[PDB]
Amino acid sequence: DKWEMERTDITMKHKLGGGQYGEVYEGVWKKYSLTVAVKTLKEDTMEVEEFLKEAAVMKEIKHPNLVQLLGVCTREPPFYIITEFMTYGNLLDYLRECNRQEVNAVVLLYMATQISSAMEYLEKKNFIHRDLAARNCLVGENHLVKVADFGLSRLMTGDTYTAHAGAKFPIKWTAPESLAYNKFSIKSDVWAFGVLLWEIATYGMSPYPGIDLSQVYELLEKDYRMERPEGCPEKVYELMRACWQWNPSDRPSFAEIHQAFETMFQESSISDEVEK
Ligand SMILES: CNC(=O)c1ccccc1Sc1ccc2c(/C=C/c3ccccn3)n[nH]c2c1
Repeated sequence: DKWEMERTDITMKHKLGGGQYGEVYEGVWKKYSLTVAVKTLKEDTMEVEEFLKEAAVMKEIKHPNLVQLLGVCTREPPFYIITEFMTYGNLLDYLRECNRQEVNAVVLLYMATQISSAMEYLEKKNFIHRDLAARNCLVGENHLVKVADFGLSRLMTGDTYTAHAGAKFPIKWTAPESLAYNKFSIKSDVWAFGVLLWEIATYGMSPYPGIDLSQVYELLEKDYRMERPEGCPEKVYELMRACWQWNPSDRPSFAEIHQAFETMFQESSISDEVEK
Protein backbone atom coordinates (compact mmCIF):
# COMPACT_ATOMS: atom_id res chain seq x y z
CA ASP A 1 0.00 0.00 0.00
CA LYS A 2 1.40 3.37 -1.17
CA TRP A 3 -0.32 5.27 1.67
CA GLU A 4 1.50 3.66 4.60
CA MET A 5 3.93 5.71 6.69
CA GLU A 6 6.01 5.04 9.74
CA ARG A 7 4.58 6.50 12.78
CA THR A 8 7.82 8.01 13.99
CA ASP A 9 7.75 10.51 11.24
CA ILE A 10 5.00 12.17 13.16
CA THR A 11 5.39 14.38 16.21
CA MET A 12 2.04 14.39 18.00
CA LYS A 13 0.76 17.45 19.86
CA HIS A 14 -2.52 18.37 21.51
CA LYS A 15 -6.11 17.56 20.56
CA LEU A 16 -7.56 19.87 17.92
CA GLY A 17 -10.39 22.30 18.68
CA GLY A 18 -10.85 21.26 22.32
CA GLY A 19 -11.97 17.77 21.33
CA GLN A 20 -14.89 18.92 19.17
CA TYR A 21 -13.73 16.58 16.39
CA GLY A 22 -13.11 13.66 18.75
CA GLU A 23 -9.71 11.91 18.67
CA VAL A 24 -7.92 14.20 16.21
CA TYR A 25 -4.52 15.64 17.07
CA GLU A 26 -2.32 18.34 15.66
CA GLY A 27 0.84 16.64 14.46
CA VAL A 28 4.06 17.44 12.66
CA TRP A 29 5.32 15.47 9.72
CA LYS A 30 8.95 15.97 10.79
CA LYS A 31 10.59 15.58 7.38
CA TYR A 32 8.53 18.38 5.79
CA SER A 33 8.03 20.57 8.86
CA LEU A 34 4.38 20.21 7.85
CA THR A 35 1.63 20.55 10.43
CA VAL A 36 -0.96 17.80 9.90
CA ALA A 37 -4.16 16.48 11.44
CA VAL A 38 -3.96 12.97 12.86
CA LYS A 39 -7.03 10.87 13.54
CA THR A 40 -6.11 8.25 16.06
CA LEU A 41 -7.70 5.16 17.44
CA LYS A 42 -7.05 3.59 20.86
CA GLU A 43 -5.95 -0.02 20.73
CA ASP A 44 -8.63 -1.06 23.17
CA THR A 45 -11.50 -0.63 20.76
CA MET A 46 -14.19 -2.36 18.70
CA GLU A 47 -14.08 0.21 15.91
CA VAL A 48 -10.99 -0.96 14.00
CA GLU A 49 -12.98 -2.06 10.93
CA GLU A 50 -14.97 1.21 10.76
CA PHE A 51 -11.71 3.20 11.09
CA LEU A 52 -10.04 1.24 8.29
CA LYS A 53 -13.17 1.85 6.28
CA GLU A 54 -12.79 5.57 6.70
CA ALA A 55 -9.23 5.28 5.43
CA ALA A 56 -10.25 3.22 2.47
CA VAL A 57 -12.82 5.80 1.56
CA MET A 58 -10.22 8.52 1.81
CA LYS A 59 -8.06 6.65 -0.62
CA GLU A 60 -10.78 6.65 -3.21
CA ILE A 61 -11.77 10.27 -2.91
CA LYS A 62 -9.87 13.13 -4.42
CA HIS A 63 -11.06 16.70 -4.93
CA PRO A 64 -9.68 20.16 -4.14
CA ASN A 65 -12.59 20.88 -1.79
CA LEU A 66 -12.57 17.63 0.19
CA VAL A 67 -10.07 17.28 3.04
CA GLN A 68 -7.12 15.28 1.69
CA LEU A 69 -5.66 12.12 3.23
CA LEU A 70 -1.86 12.24 3.43
CA GLY A 71 -1.06 8.85 4.93
CA VAL A 72 -1.97 6.05 7.30
CA CYS A 73 -0.17 3.97 9.91
CA THR A 74 -2.17 0.78 10.16
CA ARG A 75 0.06 -2.14 11.27
CA GLU A 76 0.73 -1.17 14.88
CA PRO A 77 -1.68 -0.71 17.84
CA PRO A 78 -2.35 3.04 17.71
CA PHE A 79 -3.71 3.41 14.17
CA TYR A 80 -3.28 6.78 12.43
CA ILE A 81 -5.10 8.47 9.60
CA ILE A 82 -3.18 11.60 8.64
CA THR A 83 -4.96 14.38 6.74
CA GLU A 84 -3.98 17.90 5.67
CA PHE A 85 -4.18 20.58 8.36
CA MET A 86 -6.73 23.34 7.83
CA THR A 87 -5.40 26.32 9.76
CA TYR A 88 -8.64 28.24 10.35
CA GLY A 89 -10.59 25.33 11.85
CA ASN A 90 -14.26 24.59 11.20
CA LEU A 91 -16.30 26.92 9.01
CA LEU A 92 -19.00 27.58 11.61
CA ASP A 93 -16.62 29.07 14.19
CA TYR A 94 -14.74 30.84 11.36
CA LEU A 95 -17.90 32.61 10.20
CA ARG A 96 -18.76 33.68 13.75
CA GLU A 97 -15.29 35.10 14.58
CA CYS A 98 -14.41 36.61 11.20
CA ASN A 99 -13.99 40.19 10.00
CA ARG A 100 -17.11 40.63 7.87
CA GLN A 101 -15.43 43.34 5.83
CA GLU A 102 -12.84 40.78 4.67
CA VAL A 103 -15.32 37.89 4.54
CA ASN A 104 -17.92 39.85 2.56
CA ALA A 105 -20.72 39.01 0.11
CA VAL A 106 -18.41 37.80 -2.65
CA VAL A 107 -16.46 35.57 -0.24
CA LEU A 108 -19.72 33.99 0.97
CA LEU A 109 -20.58 33.20 -2.68
CA TYR A 110 -17.10 31.76 -3.14
CA MET A 111 -17.43 29.49 -0.12
CA ALA A 112 -20.78 28.20 -1.35
CA THR A 113 -19.34 27.59 -4.81
CA GLN A 114 -16.50 25.51 -3.35
CA ILE A 115 -18.78 23.37 -1.21
CA SER A 116 -21.24 22.83 -4.09
CA SER A 117 -18.25 21.78 -6.22
CA ALA A 118 -17.25 19.14 -3.66
CA MET A 119 -20.86 17.93 -3.46
CA GLU A 120 -21.24 17.68 -7.24
CA TYR A 121 -18.11 15.49 -7.29
CA LEU A 122 -19.56 13.22 -4.59
CA GLU A 123 -22.89 13.13 -6.45
CA LYS A 124 -21.19 11.82 -9.62
CA LYS A 125 -19.22 9.26 -7.59
CA ASN A 126 -22.26 7.76 -5.94
CA PHE A 127 -21.37 8.95 -2.53
CA ILE A 128 -23.60 10.55 0.07
CA HIS A 129 -22.64 12.63 3.12
CA ARG A 130 -24.18 11.79 6.49
CA ASP A 131 -22.91 14.99 8.13
CA LEU A 132 -23.08 17.99 5.80
CA ALA A 133 -22.87 21.14 7.91
CA ALA A 134 -20.73 24.23 8.53
CA ARG A 135 -19.24 22.64 11.64
CA ASN A 136 -17.99 19.83 9.41
CA CYS A 137 -16.45 22.10 6.79
CA LEU A 138 -12.88 23.25 7.33
CA VAL A 139 -11.24 26.53 6.32
CA GLY A 140 -7.69 27.11 5.13
CA GLU A 141 -5.88 30.22 3.88
CA ASN A 142 -7.48 32.50 1.29
CA HIS A 143 -11.02 31.42 2.23
CA LEU A 144 -10.35 27.92 0.92
CA VAL A 145 -13.14 25.69 2.21
CA LYS A 146 -13.12 21.90 2.25
CA VAL A 147 -15.78 19.40 3.27
CA ALA A 148 -14.50 16.78 5.73
CA ASP A 149 -14.61 13.13 4.68
CA PHE A 150 -16.11 12.20 8.04
CA GLY A 151 -19.63 11.04 7.27
CA LEU A 152 -18.92 9.89 3.73
CA SER A 153 -20.57 6.70 2.54
CA ARG A 154 -20.65 5.05 -0.81
CA LEU A 155 -23.84 3.76 -2.35
CA MET A 156 -23.36 0.12 -3.28
CA THR A 157 -26.86 -0.17 -4.71
CA GLY A 158 -29.63 2.29 -5.44
CA ASP A 159 -29.57 5.92 -4.35
CA THR A 160 -30.22 5.49 -0.62
CA TYR A 161 -28.00 4.82 2.40
CA THR A 162 -29.40 3.67 5.71
CA ALA A 163 -27.66 4.90 8.84
CA HIS A 164 -26.81 2.42 11.59
CA ALA A 165 -29.82 1.36 13.66
CA GLY A 166 -30.86 3.73 16.45
CA ALA A 167 -28.87 6.50 14.79
CA LYS A 168 -29.69 10.02 15.96
CA PHE A 169 -28.99 12.99 13.69
CA PRO A 170 -29.17 16.75 14.20
CA ILE A 171 -32.82 17.47 13.43
CA LYS A 172 -32.25 20.99 12.13
CA TRP A 173 -29.90 19.87 9.34
CA THR A 174 -31.63 16.66 8.39
CA ALA A 175 -33.99 16.18 5.45
CA PRO A 176 -37.48 15.21 6.58
CA GLU A 177 -37.38 11.86 4.74
CA SER A 178 -34.16 11.14 6.63
CA LEU A 179 -35.71 12.05 9.99
CA ALA A 180 -38.77 9.97 9.18
CA TYR A 181 -37.19 6.86 7.60
CA ASN A 182 -33.43 7.02 8.32
CA LYS A 183 -32.77 7.01 4.54
CA PHE A 184 -30.07 9.41 3.22
CA SER A 185 -29.91 10.11 -0.52
CA ILE A 186 -27.96 12.75 -2.42
CA LYS A 187 -31.25 14.70 -2.30
CA SER A 188 -31.07 14.61 1.50
CA ASP A 189 -27.67 16.20 1.07
CA VAL A 190 -29.20 18.87 -1.14
CA TRP A 191 -31.54 19.68 1.77
CA ALA A 192 -28.65 19.85 4.22
CA PHE A 193 -26.77 22.06 1.75
CA GLY A 194 -29.65 24.54 1.79
CA VAL A 195 -29.33 24.76 5.55
CA LEU A 196 -25.56 25.21 5.19
CA LEU A 197 -26.25 28.09 2.81
CA TRP A 198 -28.36 29.64 5.57
CA GLU A 199 -25.53 29.13 8.09
CA ILE A 200 -23.20 30.93 5.71
CA ALA A 201 -25.62 33.80 4.95
CA THR A 202 -26.10 34.52 8.69
CA TYR A 203 -22.42 34.21 9.62
CA GLY A 204 -23.04 31.10 11.70
CA MET A 205 -26.40 31.60 13.38
CA SER A 206 -28.15 28.43 14.54
CA PRO A 207 -30.93 27.28 12.22
CA TYR A 208 -34.58 27.64 13.29
CA PRO A 209 -33.42 29.92 16.13
CA GLY A 210 -35.78 29.85 19.10
CA ILE A 211 -37.77 26.95 17.65
CA ASP A 212 -37.69 23.79 19.78
CA LEU A 213 -36.40 20.54 18.27
CA SER A 214 -39.68 18.76 18.91
CA GLN A 215 -41.62 21.02 16.54
CA VAL A 216 -39.24 21.12 13.56
CA TYR A 217 -40.50 18.08 11.62
CA GLU A 218 -44.20 18.91 11.93
CA LEU A 219 -43.47 22.54 11.02
CA LEU A 220 -41.57 21.47 7.87
CA GLU A 221 -44.32 19.01 6.98
CA LYS A 222 -46.72 21.96 7.20
CA ASP A 223 -44.56 24.09 4.87
CA TYR A 224 -42.65 26.16 7.41
CA ARG A 225 -39.29 27.29 6.03
CA MET A 226 -36.70 29.74 7.41
CA GLU A 227 -37.05 33.25 5.98
CA ARG A 228 -34.48 35.18 3.98
CA PRO A 229 -31.68 36.47 6.28
CA GLU A 230 -30.89 40.16 5.79
CA GLY A 231 -28.11 40.60 3.24
CA CYS A 232 -28.98 37.38 1.42
CA PRO A 233 -29.38 37.86 -2.35
CA GLU A 234 -32.79 36.80 -3.66
CA LYS A 235 -31.32 34.27 -6.12
CA VAL A 236 -29.43 32.64 -3.27
CA TYR A 237 -32.58 32.46 -1.13
CA GLU A 238 -34.57 31.01 -4.05
CA LEU A 239 -31.94 28.30 -4.44
CA MET A 240 -32.05 27.71 -0.68
CA ARG A 241 -35.83 27.24 -0.97
CA ALA A 242 -35.40 24.92 -3.97
CA CYS A 243 -33.14 22.82 -1.71
CA TRP A 244 -35.95 22.65 0.85
CA GLN A 245 -38.61 21.14 -1.42
CA TRP A 246 -40.62 18.58 0.53
CA ASN A 247 -40.27 15.93 -2.23
CA PRO A 248 -36.63 14.84 -2.66
CA SER A 249 -37.12 14.57 -6.45
CA ASP A 250 -38.26 18.22 -6.61
CA ARG A 251 -34.84 19.40 -5.28
CA PRO A 252 -32.17 20.46 -7.80
CA SER A 253 -29.07 18.31 -8.29
CA PHE A 254 -25.66 19.49 -7.11
CA ALA A 255 -24.65 19.85 -10.78
CA GLU A 256 -27.42 22.42 -11.19
CA ILE A 257 -26.57 24.07 -7.84
CA HIS A 258 -22.82 24.28 -8.51
CA GLN A 259 -23.50 25.73 -11.97
CA ALA A 260 -25.85 28.34 -10.45
CA PHE A 261 -23.22 29.39 -7.90
CA GLU A 262 -20.39 29.37 -10.45
CA THR A 263 -22.48 31.71 -12.62
CA MET A 264 -23.38 34.07 -9.75
CA PHE A 265 -19.80 34.07 -8.49
CA GLN A 266 -18.51 34.98 -11.98
CA GLU A 267 -21.04 37.81 -12.42
CA SER A 268 -20.10 39.32 -9.05
CA SER A 269 -16.42 38.93 -9.95
CA ILE A 270 -16.94 40.53 -13.38
CA SER A 271 -19.05 43.36 -11.93
CA ASP A 272 -16.41 43.86 -9.21
CA GLU A 273 -13.61 44.48 -11.74
CA VAL A 274 -15.87 46.54 -14.02
CA GLU A 275 -16.14 49.11 -11.18
CA LYS A 276 -12.86 50.89 -12.09
C1 LIG B 1 -12.83 11.73 14.00
N1 LIG B 1 -13.32 13.02 13.55
C2 LIG B 1 -13.11 13.44 12.19
O1 LIG B 1 -12.54 12.70 11.41
C3 LIG B 1 -13.60 14.77 11.71
C4 LIG B 1 -14.93 15.13 11.89
C5 LIG B 1 -15.39 16.36 11.43
C6 LIG B 1 -14.51 17.23 10.78
C7 LIG B 1 -13.17 16.86 10.59
C8 LIG B 1 -12.72 15.64 11.05
S1 LIG B 1 -10.99 15.21 10.80
C9 LIG B 1 -10.13 16.78 10.93
C10 LIG B 1 -10.39 17.64 12.02
C11 LIG B 1 -9.73 18.88 12.12
C12 LIG B 1 -8.80 19.25 11.11
C13 LIG B 1 -7.97 20.41 10.93
C14 LIG B 1 -7.86 21.64 11.79
C15 LIG B 1 -8.56 21.79 12.96
C16 LIG B 1 -8.48 23.09 13.72
C17 LIG B 1 -9.45 23.40 14.66
C18 LIG B 1 -9.37 24.60 15.36
C19 LIG B 1 -8.31 25.46 15.10
C20 LIG B 1 -7.35 25.11 14.16
N2 LIG B 1 -7.45 23.94 13.49
N3 LIG B 1 -7.27 20.21 9.79
N4 LIG B 1 -7.60 19.00 9.23
C21 LIG B 1 -8.55 18.41 10.05
C22 LIG B 1 -9.22 17.14 9.95
